[PDB]
Order: sequence, then structure tokens, then C-alpha cells
Amino acid sequence: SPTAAVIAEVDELREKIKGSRNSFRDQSFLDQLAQHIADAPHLGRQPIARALVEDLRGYASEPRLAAVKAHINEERDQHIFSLFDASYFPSLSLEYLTYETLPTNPHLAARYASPTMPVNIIASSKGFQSRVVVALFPENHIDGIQRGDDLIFAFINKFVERHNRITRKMIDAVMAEGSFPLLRGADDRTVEQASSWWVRLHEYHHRQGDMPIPEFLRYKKLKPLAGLEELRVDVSGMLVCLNDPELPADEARLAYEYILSERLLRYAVEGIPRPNYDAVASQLLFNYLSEHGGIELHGGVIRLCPELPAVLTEFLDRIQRIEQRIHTTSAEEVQQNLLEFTNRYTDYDPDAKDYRHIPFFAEIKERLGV
Amino acid sequence: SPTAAVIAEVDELREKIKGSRNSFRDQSFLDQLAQHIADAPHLGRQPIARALVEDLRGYASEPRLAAVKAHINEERDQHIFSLFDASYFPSLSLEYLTYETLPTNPHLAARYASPTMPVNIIASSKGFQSRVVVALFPENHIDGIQRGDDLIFAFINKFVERHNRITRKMIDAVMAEGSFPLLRGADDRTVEQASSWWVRLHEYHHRQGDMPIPEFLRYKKLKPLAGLEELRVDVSGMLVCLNDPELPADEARLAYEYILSERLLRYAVEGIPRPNYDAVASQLLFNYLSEHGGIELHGGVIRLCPELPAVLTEFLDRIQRIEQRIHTTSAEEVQQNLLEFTNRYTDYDPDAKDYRHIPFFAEIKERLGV
Ligand SMILES: CC[C@H](C)[C@H](N)C(=O)O
Ligand SMILES: CC[C@H](C)[C@H](N)C(=O)O
Ligand SMILES: [Fe+2]
Ligand SMILES: [Fe+2]
Repeated sequence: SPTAAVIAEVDELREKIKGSRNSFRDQSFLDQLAQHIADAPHLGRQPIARALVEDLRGYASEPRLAAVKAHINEERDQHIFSLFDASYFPSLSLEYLTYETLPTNPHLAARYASPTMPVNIIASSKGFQSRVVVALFPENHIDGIQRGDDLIFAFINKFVERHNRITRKMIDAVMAEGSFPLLRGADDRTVEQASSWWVRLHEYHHRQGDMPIPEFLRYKKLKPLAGLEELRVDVSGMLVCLNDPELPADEARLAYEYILSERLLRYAVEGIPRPNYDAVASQLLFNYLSEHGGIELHGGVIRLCPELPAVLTEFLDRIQRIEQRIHTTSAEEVQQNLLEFTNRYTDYDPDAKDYRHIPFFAEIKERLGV
Repeated sequence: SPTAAVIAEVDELREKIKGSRNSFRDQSFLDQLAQHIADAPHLGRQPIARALVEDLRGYASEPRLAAVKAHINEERDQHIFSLFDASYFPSLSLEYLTYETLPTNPHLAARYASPTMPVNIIASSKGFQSRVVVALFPENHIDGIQRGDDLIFAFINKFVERHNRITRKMIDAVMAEGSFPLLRGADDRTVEQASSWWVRLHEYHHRQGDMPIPEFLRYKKLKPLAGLEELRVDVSGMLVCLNDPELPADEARLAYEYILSERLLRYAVEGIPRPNYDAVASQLLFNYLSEHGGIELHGGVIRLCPELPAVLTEFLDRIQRIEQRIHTTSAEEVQQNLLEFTNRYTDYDPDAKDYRHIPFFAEIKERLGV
């Protein structure tokens, strides 16, 4: 494979520059990196690689990767290649991948438009092979810039893999039989479709509401708040799938099943020893739905109530009433009221100032090794 | 086995009361539990089970498990049986185990005396089989009480298993050759003895210094501070192994290697996606030692410097100077100075108010799957 020989060159340069992360913005390093890229027999020929060489050589006066991102954002081809510095994707340094796009419902694409690119990774350098790396954001490039129209990638194949390895097992063990009938025995192409719908709705709704991100990003980074924000947009996504009549009914219900099953199960068990931000918000959802009649527990198995759509609407309405007070109070006051809401429905240790997995999911973690 | 039949009866009773934790102190529930225990053909005739039945039947007027704890503390036999509620050991409800005691050095038990019981679990009910449950504390019983002379159990067999599963392959991959010569190929009984020394020195030092626990426990539960407290007592134990000449020199050096390798390696990688309390403090140690001449990184491998004992002393002295100010400043002010120290040497995200694995150990987690 030619792409395979390109990636081998990237992987080899990546190996040499590991341990040089502190000089990734030093111009002496960058000139040598650029020269090594340009002199690479297969990689140096690539248009995206010429864009990076030009960007890197100019960095001392323009610390931006403008040529690379122009190439990527215009989809001049299906290759991504750059120098990355993402604190939460530590595996990424000099990296290369090729992707394939997914079929898109046209109403979805127009009414809920965002710069989202749900894609499958076809081939990639080693950093992109880490299971941690599920997406790629514009500020992950060394320049750290994000503009509102930069493309954001989500790697759907990694979400299909997680759903196969964790969510299916959890559906069988934790849900009442018949709970997610469209997802039962679905093939990868079908989960791929739902997951792509999920990410499209997800990104769109992050930018909606009274405290959208990135505008209010620095108020939504505390663990319970970062998770609550993910949950806000995913419940918004569930409700769109339930209520927007211009979406094909069978595809919309499948996407609904996917978002609900991921949030009620896979995300609810993330993090060892303590829940991560997603798990805290999923356990908030779990306890809120149990207490307000959206789900029932019968012998430790979850029943989805017929009334669940109304209880989801009530839950999103409640988040929105808290966020709406941004117009009459401070962001810091809204934060405390989001924390108070969260802590009513989660296992918050006030001395540690952190969270424990609620007993229902602690036992599932023990029983299934998730 | 008769004990096999006793444990089978406990596991079945545990199964019936799962999902009744909200009732574990309701006398109607306790009366019924007590009757089922007393009627168990094998379990009900055990002396410790006689004791539990008696404590549970009296719980409405005396919410204590005094008879059970008298049996256990007096070591009337090597069986433990009770009703537990420990939020960090969620698998424990009604549980039974038998243990065996370990050889003990006389000087160690006299000079560094504490109610520590380093033991091996021989047989146990299901709750005690979780890898989370590494110890048993007196306040873990449903009465929530701990007294200074109550026995505290550490399950050394689980620390041997963790050493062989994680620490050993980390030593091979991350330490310069010859770093831990006494541990190389050491058998399980040898690691057992080193671990039992670790726990004895550990519990002893928790009770020494200017902010001992449990007196100052509620000030040391924030993630970085709970880790730093575990690290304070383990550095103290390392130094005792190096410095106290009345300890047998072979066993002392072996314990030193065990404590250092555990804190430099196994504890340094704990927690996904973020470091737990132990890992934050271990990363503090790693960066402190790197910056102050106690270890060096050559080829991505850790070299223990000959000067390391002096740098460990400097590190413990530093902690002790921060804690000593409890005599002239508030406990809250000491907390802020312990945090400030920690954050100088770890990857602290001030907007999330949490920690990320430093890149050195993030790469090891990816490489070795730990
Ligand atoms: C695919 C979702 C990713 C990880 C992130 N939650 C986002 O909003 O892009
Ligand atoms: C075995 C040690 C346990 C986990 C705890 N750190 C203690 O000091 O009791
Ligand atoms: Fe998101
Ligand atoms: Fe401890």
C-alpha cells in the first residue's frame, strides 16, 4: 500500500520526536522537522504535507497552521496530517490518517447543521490508534486555535467498537428484555448510522441554549458540569429523534435507542475508581428518571416506562430553567445551582469534593468488569 | 468443607438481602436477618455468628456490634463475620472470611506498634473476593465506630497478586537494570513478607507527625491531600528501612525495594481516565525526585541515583515543615500549602480543578495497558 509507506515514514519521524514535546513550538526544532517532512520520499509529495511544511517554516512570525487547516476544512482530500498537542489525547504528536465520510440524512444535515465530520478511520499513524482518541478538534493542532467554522472529526468506528464491546453486553445484563428492539442484533452498518446521527445532533446542540460552548466553556469544566453539558445535548438529541417529524421514523427511533442506551449504560460506568464526568451525569440521569417515573427497577433490571419521553422533556426543561438565569445572575451563581441539582441525584462526598459510583452501577462494574 | 458449607450459607443469605441496604439498620429487617443466621445449619453454630446474632437483635437500643468486635479484636479464632457498610468497599454486605497470620519481626512489632493485622485470606464470601477490597477497617461494620485499639486487617495476598500482575512488568519495562535486585524473581512468600512490613510501617506512621489521622482525617480527603498523606507515611517507612539498624538487614532492604517500586510504579499509574489520589501523589514524588537529583531518566528508563536516600529525607522534611505550621496557622491554611506544593510537581488543570496523568506515565499506561 502507498498510504502504508506514507504512514511508516510518519511513524518513524513520530518516534524520533517523542521526548521533544517541550520544543514543539521552538523554531529550531520546527525547521528540522519541516525539512525531514519535505525530504520524506512518499510523505513529502503529499499536498497536505507541503501545507504543513509551509506552516511550520513560518511559525516564528505566524504561529498558526493555516495552510493545513485550509486543506482539511475544504476537504481537498480525505487525509489529515499535522503536529498535535492535546492534553487529553496525550498519544498524539506528529500524526497522519485517512478517513471515509458517512451517508447523511439531508434534513438532519440542513436543520441541525454544524461543522461536524463523523468519519471512519481507514489508516492511521500510531497516535491515532489509541482507544482514548475518539475525536479530533481544531485546537488540538499545536497552534491551539478553534474557529467556529473549523471542521470537527468524530471517529465513528471507535464508537461502534465501544458499543459492541460494552453497550451490547450491558443491554443484555441490565435492561428488561425488549428494551431496545431496533438495536438487538443490529450490524455494524446500523450502529454506524445511529452513532453518526448522535454526533451530528450532539455538536449542534452544544452551540444552542443560554450557555452554549465554547462561549461558556470555562464555567463547564468542573467534572459534574462537563458531564451535565454532555448530557444536556444528548437529551436534546433524544427529543429531536422523538419529536421532529421530518426525520425518517425508523432511522430516528434507532438513533434514539442508541443515545439512550449509551447514556443509561456505557457512560454510566466510565471511570475507575471514581466516575468520570460522563458517568456522574449519567448517574444523575439514572436517579432522576427513577425518582420521577421515567424508568423503574424490578429486581435490578431497568424498565423504560411508556412515560419516559415526558420525563426526558421535564429533565431538559429543568436544566434549561437553571441555565436561563444567566440573564439575571452570574455564571458563578448558575454553576452552584447546576451543582446543587447534580448533587441531589448523585453520590457526592463533600469532604473529598468528588463523586462515588452510585451502588447500582458499582455492582454492575463488579459483575461485568466494565 | 465445614467452612465451605458455612460460606455457602453466607453467600446465599447475602444474595437474599442484596437490594436491602436501605434497611440494614431497621430492626424489623435485623430481627429477620438474625433469625436466618441463627437457623443456618452450619453458619448459625459458629461462635462469631452467635455474637453477630446477639448484636443485631439488640441493635435498636445499642447500635453497636460490640460482641462481634470483641471476638475479632481478641482473636478468639481466625474467622471474621459481620454486616458491613463501607462506601468505598461497596461489594461488602453480609460477609465471612477466614484468615491466616504472618511471621512478624519482633523489633518491628515493638518499636512500630499498631493494631495492624497483615493477613492472608484463606476462604471468603463473595463480597470479600472483589479486588477493590484490600483491607478491612473497624468503621466498615454497620455501626460505623472505630477505636484506637481496634484491629485493622490488610489482605497481603491481594497485594502479592497486584505486585505480580502490575509492578513486576513495570519494573522490567520502566526501571534501569539492577534497580531492584532483591525483588527480581523473588517468590510470593518473599513479596508477602516485604508487603507485611510495608503495611505495619504504613499504619504506624499514619498516627505520627503534626497532623495524624484520624484526628486530622477530614482535612486530608481532597484527592491530592489523601494521596499525599499515603505518600508521607510510605516515605517514612522507606526511610525506616534504610535507617533503623535494629531491623534485619536483608528483610529491611527487601521492604525498601517493595515500598519504593510500588510508589514509583504501580501507584503512579492508578486511575482511568484521571489519576486517583495515590497516583497524583506518586507523580508528585516522581517529578520532585527528578528535579532534585534523586532519580534520572536515561533512555526512557528510571535510574535510582546513589543520592536518593538524601533526596527522600529532603522530601519528607519538606512535607513535615508544611504540616508543622498547624501549630501557628489554621488547618485550612496548611491544606492550601500542601496543595500548592503538590501542584508544583503534578499536572493540575485549574479550570477542571482536577489532575491529568503526567505524560511520562500516560505513555506507560498506553504501552503496557496499566
Ligand atoms: C464525539 C463527541 C466528542 C468526544 C465531544 N463530546 C464533542 O462534543 O465533540
Ligand atoms: C493496606 C493499607 C490501606 C489500603 C490504607 N492505606 C491504610 O492505611 O489502612
Ligand atoms: Fe460533547
Ligand atoms: Fe493508608
